[PDB]
Amino acid sequence: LPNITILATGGTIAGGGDSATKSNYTAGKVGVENLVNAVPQLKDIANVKGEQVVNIGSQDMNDDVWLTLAKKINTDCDKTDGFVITHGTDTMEETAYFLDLTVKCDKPVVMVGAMRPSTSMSADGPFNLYNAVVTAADKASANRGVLVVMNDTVLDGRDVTKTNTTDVATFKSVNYGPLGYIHNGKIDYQRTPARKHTSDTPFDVSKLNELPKVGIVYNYANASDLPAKALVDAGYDGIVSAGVGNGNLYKTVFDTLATAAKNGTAVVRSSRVPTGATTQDAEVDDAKYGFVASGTLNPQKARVLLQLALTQTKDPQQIQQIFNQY
Amino acid sequence: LPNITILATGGTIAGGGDSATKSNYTAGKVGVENLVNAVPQLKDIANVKGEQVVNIGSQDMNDDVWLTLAKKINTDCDKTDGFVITHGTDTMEETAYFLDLTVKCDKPVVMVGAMRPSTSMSADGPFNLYNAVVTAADKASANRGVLVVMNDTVLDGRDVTKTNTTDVATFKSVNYGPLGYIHNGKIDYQRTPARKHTSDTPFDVSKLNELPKVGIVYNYANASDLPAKALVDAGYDGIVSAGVGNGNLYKTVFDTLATAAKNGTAVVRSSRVPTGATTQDAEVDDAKYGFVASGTLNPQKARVLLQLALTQTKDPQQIQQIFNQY
Amino acid sequence: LPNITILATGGTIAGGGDSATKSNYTAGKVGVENLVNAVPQLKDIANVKGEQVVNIGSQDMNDDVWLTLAKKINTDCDKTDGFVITHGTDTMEETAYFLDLTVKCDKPVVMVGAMRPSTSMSADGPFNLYNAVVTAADKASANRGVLVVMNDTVLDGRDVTKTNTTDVATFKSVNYGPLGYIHNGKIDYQRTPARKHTSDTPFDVSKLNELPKVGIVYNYANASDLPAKALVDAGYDGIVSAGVGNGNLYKTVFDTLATAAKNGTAVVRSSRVPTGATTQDAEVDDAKYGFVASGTLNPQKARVLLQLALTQTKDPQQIQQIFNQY
Amino acid sequence: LPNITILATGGTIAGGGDSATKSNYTAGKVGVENLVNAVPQLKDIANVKGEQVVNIGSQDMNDDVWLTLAKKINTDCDKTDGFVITHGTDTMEETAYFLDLTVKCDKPVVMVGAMRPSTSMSADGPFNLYNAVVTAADKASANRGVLVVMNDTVLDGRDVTKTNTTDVATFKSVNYGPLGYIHNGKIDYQRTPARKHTSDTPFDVSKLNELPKVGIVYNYANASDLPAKALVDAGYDGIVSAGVGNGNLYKTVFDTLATAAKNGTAVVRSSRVPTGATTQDAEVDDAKYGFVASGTLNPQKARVLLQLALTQTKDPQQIQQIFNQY
Ligand SMILES: N[C@@H](CC(=O)O)C(=O)O
Ligand SMILES: N[C@@H](CC(=O)O)C(=O)O
Ligand SMILES: N[C@@H](CC(=O)O)C(=O)O
Ligand SMILES: N[C@@H](CC(=O)O)C(=O)O
Repeated sequence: LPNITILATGGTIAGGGDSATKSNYTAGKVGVENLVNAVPQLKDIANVKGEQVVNIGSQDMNDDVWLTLAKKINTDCDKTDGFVITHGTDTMEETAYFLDLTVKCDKPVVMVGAMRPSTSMSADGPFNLYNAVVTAADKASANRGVLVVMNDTVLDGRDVTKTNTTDVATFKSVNYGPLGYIHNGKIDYQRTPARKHTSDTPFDVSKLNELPKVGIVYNYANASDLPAKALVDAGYDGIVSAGVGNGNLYKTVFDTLATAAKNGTAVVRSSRVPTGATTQDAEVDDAKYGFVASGTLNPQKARVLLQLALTQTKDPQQIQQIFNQY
Repeated sequence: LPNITILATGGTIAGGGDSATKSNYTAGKVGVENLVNAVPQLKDIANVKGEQVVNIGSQDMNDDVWLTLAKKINTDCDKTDGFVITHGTDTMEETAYFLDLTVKCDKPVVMVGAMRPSTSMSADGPFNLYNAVVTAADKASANRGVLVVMNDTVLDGRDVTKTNTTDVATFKSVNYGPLGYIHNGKIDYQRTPARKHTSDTPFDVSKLNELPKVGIVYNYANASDLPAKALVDAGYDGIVSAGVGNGNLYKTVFDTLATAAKNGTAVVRSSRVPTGATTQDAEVDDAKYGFVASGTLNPQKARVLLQLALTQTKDPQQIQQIFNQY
Repeated sequence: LPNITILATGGTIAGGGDSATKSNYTAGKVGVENLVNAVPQLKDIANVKGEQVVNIGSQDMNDDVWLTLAKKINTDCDKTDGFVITHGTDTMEETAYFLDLTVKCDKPVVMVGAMRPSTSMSADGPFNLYNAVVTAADKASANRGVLVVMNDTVLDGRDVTKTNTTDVATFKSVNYGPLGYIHNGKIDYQRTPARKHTSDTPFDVSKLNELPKVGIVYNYANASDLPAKALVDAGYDGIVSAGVGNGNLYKTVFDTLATAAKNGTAVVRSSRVPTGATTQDAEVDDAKYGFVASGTLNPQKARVLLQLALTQTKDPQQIQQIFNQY
Repeated sequence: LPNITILATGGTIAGGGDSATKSNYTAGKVGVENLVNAVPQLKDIANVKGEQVVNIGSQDMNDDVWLTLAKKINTDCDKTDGFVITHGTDTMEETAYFLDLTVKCDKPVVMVGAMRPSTSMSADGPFNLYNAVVTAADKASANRGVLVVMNDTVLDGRDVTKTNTTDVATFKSVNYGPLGYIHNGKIDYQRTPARKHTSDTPFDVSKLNELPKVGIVYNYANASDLPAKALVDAGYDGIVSAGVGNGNLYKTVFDTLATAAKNGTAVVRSSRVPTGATTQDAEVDDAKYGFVASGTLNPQKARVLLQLALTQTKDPQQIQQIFNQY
């Protein structure tokens, strides 16, 4: 049977809450061995090893956990046939993309979480973790980058995003769609990501103890320049704009960032809008102000790639090329 | 024929850009008479009156325009059989909700914009404005609150949100769905909003020259408390959290706002997640910290209702009741 | 606590496999009392009683079970505070709509099923049933017609359809959306159906032992007229076209359905297309030929209405009327 | 500039009404040269030439046009840099897939249609055709099989289907998603189909004047076995079940299709359900009875594959093989 490492970093997948019929619970309170023995059917398909990395709620997720994650995956590559990370759903789309860029293992890394806590009636997490292990054990799952397996679906880490607050089917690759579906412990893969991933990137976090500070401002009607101004005062290496429509800013947030761009801050335009590209050659001359268009990458996902781009260069056009490649 | 007032505040619906096959253009550069005479078929269904309110891009939209808007609609109620506001698509979901709460006209107010500029090949705006006028002229459209009519669909202002950056079909009511569809200049309405709207609210902007400052922070991995802290320094009456999953915050953004709640700032939890409620009785004890759960209202939409709630009260539980009613 | 009767018909909610990990199962081999006792949390929210009506896979559902279900609900109406129907998912949309039109009872009738068998890991049916009892218990569910509760979502019988073959979230209201969502045993209803339903209809099945024969024919490239033909020859009372696009016919089906319609068969043009209305005033002169446009009714839903419409009149214009009203 | 041939078949792209405001029209009454000349921006991006193949409404599309189209494309393959097929929207999914399997040509074949007639206000077809010439001109479109370009979106012939009766955005890839999006004449391709296509298939239509007869039968509550029966009796070569749920049959259709399948008719179980696979290993012993599971192929797509599969073998296991591969 395939040697699958489970890496455990928390999430509702490992959270409980008194009544099976109450929505009240705590993230990251259950250990990796409980999870594993809660799904005895893993024994039949994998030689699972549990390792607890942290035990937090992914709302609390951070760079440290990311760096600890890439490292341990990269370091433990050749002692196992695939990895599975149990993770909170709230920021799984970020970690998954982070790992997607920083992991150099060709072998299946798969993230998985659960929208209902383990004490819930009809809890999602057992079958989630089952199918995630299945995915991790499929030969075909190799060389497709970091995966999220949720609700019977294999999603790529680049596009996977959380579309609903509570639905078990919340995870969806909302622009290019999923890679394959899971029936009966078998996957028919029909799609594979075309953007460069895992081993095909230059990113290398091996020797890194922290990441270039990057923050996110939201644009709305009458948007305040105060969030933006704050981040530059504090010397942020990067601001990602959560812009309106095709990545537009408010007048004040525009000027602040237009300045910031001329004074060394990288600025990437993305969109609060849930699907679709932030394009160049629309209403904002990106070359003129030195901005970068985030493409299909929503804000938080743009934040991930900004940080890792920043650890190569500070130049608007080198970054844009990285948004067009990765 | 029905006396329909068009109110013009800008948008791509009134923007152009050299080549019909280039995506480069300027918002708010075309006047209301050009728009009207660009769609001669309005003459057959309405007695249209054009009035230019401003001529901006809705990325630049603000409170002044909102207040000018409600007022003129409320004031001109009884000189016309319905209104239509031409608006940029970027923040139409906000204005539409604003108007939804502040307008006291039972008569059809309908917003409309276009995702392709008027010089574009196969431009959306003609037919958009046609069908919006149709909507404004339908008796059935009365008493359903402020409407967005886009891509052959009548959407309520509360739920209407912009789901795509570029698609002409971007506007969708992503939790409770549309109210009716438009075929052949006729609408079959099947749905009407159940939340209190227009005349059934207490909001009254008649005598108001400004609105309680409210801002939006975004939560992500390793979120900075700097945006939040900034807004409280400056004495904001309200912060809306763009939280992860079911409205969760990062540890730092949590504490800052937990403080802010104890020191007079209203704090409303919403979600960056595009569909679904921010619920109470989930992972965050709202009563304990004095927070308010934004419900199906995304951040920007929560911002609208926070501002207008703030002009009644500063108390967490009176506000929550307004999020549950409106 | 309310009194809630469960009319169990079968399906996968009541199906079984030899495995929680394999997908191979048999529908409706489990009694009603088993379903009730595997969800003892029902006790906190209602006084439940389960009666077995049939125990079939809903792929085999037929006119007799519907006549049984309906009158049984109308008859036993004031012995209970609410009804929950366990039912297979395959034809549930069809039953829901049928009870939607035939149920003269003024109490919540809620349909529920499962996509995973009860033996299956993370089986959806314990919590489905719970949520369906909640919906059927909530006083606010009255006056919304026959209802379907799947994946934390309350759906109207008219729009509800199965959008996916395997996914737990298959059931959606693809045109007008859901009536309400369910969190922590509570429903935030924001919507009600506008087409008249339940007691508002003239359809009285209480003396019928038998429904007009209505069959359905698929259109597609190079369509055979053999099925149309074979239904006319058995003197079916009505035929529904699952047409292409907006109710369009393949030329030999058009000939057969047109002749048949002059000779007294009713024929409805519906569409194989999964969302959107089959409208009038496109490419087919419905009035010329005696055809009825289905509207948003898909073929099998439109068969439900058409059957019930044939019990009132055999007149094309009058069936249009019903098709515009119910 | 590339050389792009346009094989025009008709549809609404080439349809006309008496009005830009009314919805009443006739499909395919406009010549190819008209289409080309109403979009003179084609000049900047290609050397276009339009040949008229037929001028039908695609609701009337049939096996002969497909045989014509296919060989004409294979024959005229190296006279051009690319092909664009104008075509009605109703059966376009069916043609696309057919050319997907039959086109041995190694150049972009792109299908395009319109949902609004050319006379209509904000008609979608000028820009559709433009975008289809872009797609057919882009060198990056090679090696992705026969393609469909609608609403700024490049879709693979296999997954693409018409999800809505009237909306300009009807065409989606409902299972695996789009191949690429189109902005400002440019395509960000992030995906390619994995099922083998075009030259990768053993289907050679180049000497066929005639395709195996394959019909389609709908399942629904109380289904008539009359259509199945009537197709067996005309010695159809194959039958597709538009089943309920995951390929399920109504009992009398099951009997008829099972007997027919032992007697040499091939029968595929597809599904009326608009998304998701008709899988094996659920409720039907496909192997026992000689049935083939369609997978993600919907009935009409599955008829395309089944027809072409009948030209290779009459053997159930071997048609499964094709159904797992193409
Ligand atoms: N707050 C949780 C949500 C979940 O896991 O369901 C998290 O850690 O993301
Ligand atoms: N930036 C534009 C976008 C549009 O109208 O299409 C606006 O004013 O919202
Ligand atoms: N064949 C089953 C499917 C299910 O219930 O999940 C039925 O319709 O009974
Ligand atoms: N009946 C038309 C529909 C369209 O093209 O929009 C066709 O399929 O030809």
